[PDB]
Amino acid sequence: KVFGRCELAAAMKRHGLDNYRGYSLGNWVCAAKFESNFNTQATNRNTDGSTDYGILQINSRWWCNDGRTPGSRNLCNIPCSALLSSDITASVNCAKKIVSDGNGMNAWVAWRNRCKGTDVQAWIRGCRL
Ligand SMILES: CC(=O)N[C@@H]1[C@@H](O)[C@H](O[C@@H]2O[C@H](CO)[C@@H](O[C@@H]3O[C@H](CO)[C@@H](O)[C@H](O)[C@H]3NC(C)=O)[C@H](O)[C@H]2NC(C)=O)[C@@H](CO)O[C@H]1O
Ligand SMILES: [Cl-]
Ligand SMILES: [Cl-]
Ligand code: NA
Repeated sequence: KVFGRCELAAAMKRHGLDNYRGYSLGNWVCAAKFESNFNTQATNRNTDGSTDYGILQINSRWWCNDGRTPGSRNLCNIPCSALLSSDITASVNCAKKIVSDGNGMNAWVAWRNRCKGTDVQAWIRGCRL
């Protein structure tokens, strides 16, 4: 599924991400836009042989199991394919664990390079929340 901007904002808010660990909803929408263009089916391969999955591009070296990343961890205890569903619950629940792991949202490279320090509130402008 390819989400609309306000549709995704409302879904993330319903799942408890607004101000989770101090990160306003606009941060999460901005990260999703530049990680996946709001597409739950997005995948991308990393140089080390791991793969990033879903709307928040969660990496298989650490967070999920895809059966082809030798010597990787599965810290969210889920198949990576679960992160590609039209239902974002699995991606959101894993993201909560990632952002609590010490480095905050700096775990998302596109957030650090394209959202951090910008007016992220503009990503939820006009939405009924
Ligand atoms: C969205 C996504 O998948 N992002 C990936 C990043 O998570 C990943 O960065 C590495 O993440 C691990 C796990 O969070 C980091 O290890 C943690 O580091 C903190 C302090 O730095 C420490 O307190 C934790 O105990 C430790 N956890 C474990 C299990 O060891 C690791 O430092 C991150 N590395 C870097 C360079 O940021 C990166 C790199 O694999 O990929 C993203 O796609
Ligand atoms: Cl915001
Ligand atoms: Cl933080
Ligand atoms: Na893994």
